[PDB]
Amino acid sequence: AIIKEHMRFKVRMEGSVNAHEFEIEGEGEGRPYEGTQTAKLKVTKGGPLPFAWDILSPQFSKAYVKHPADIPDYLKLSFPEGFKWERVMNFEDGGVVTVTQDSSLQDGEFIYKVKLRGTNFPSDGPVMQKKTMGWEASSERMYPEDGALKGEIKQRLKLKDGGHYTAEVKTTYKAKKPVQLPGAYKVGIKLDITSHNEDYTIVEQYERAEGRHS
Repeated sequence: AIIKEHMRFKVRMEGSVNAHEFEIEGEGEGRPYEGTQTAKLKVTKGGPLPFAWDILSPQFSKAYVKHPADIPDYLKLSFPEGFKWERVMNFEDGGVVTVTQDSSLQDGEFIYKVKLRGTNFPSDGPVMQKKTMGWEASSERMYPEDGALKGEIKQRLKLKDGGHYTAEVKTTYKAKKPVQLPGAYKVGIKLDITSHNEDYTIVEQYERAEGRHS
């Protein structure tokens, strides 16, 4: 009842990647029970970014995951208070992205606050050279542990000139109040940049996500 079949969100990210500082603000919408959403993001400080948007895109929304009714939808249940998440992405060439996020339901919309630090991306690698071309579909393996929900992904980025570039990703998602944790399951996810201006200072993205038994 709290979360409707259509919901909007607002997001702000403060970040740095290889010490380049920036800020992004955006607005999103979607169908939380159907697992679909879009957002429009704007670089408000530090633009144009001297690195691939694709490392930022997975940081812009776990209320919008379709769940069968027999898999507790822990992150939906956490509202209106919401939940926090912390993520590390370890890329194959030594690049690292660490992310901290707070999610809540305020004034009838989800509110997302994100802090991101990317480090040790090779200056001539595909991230800093903007040679990426979007994420392949992911399977995030979920399981509860120590009163939180953990997810693991072998996440694969397509490169413009061919081939993939991979990160090992671990995330912990923790509700701000004790609500029912699920058992082990998997979430199939596909994220796409659907529109962008030439320098990626304005970007729209779409994501579909659906949980299923292992």
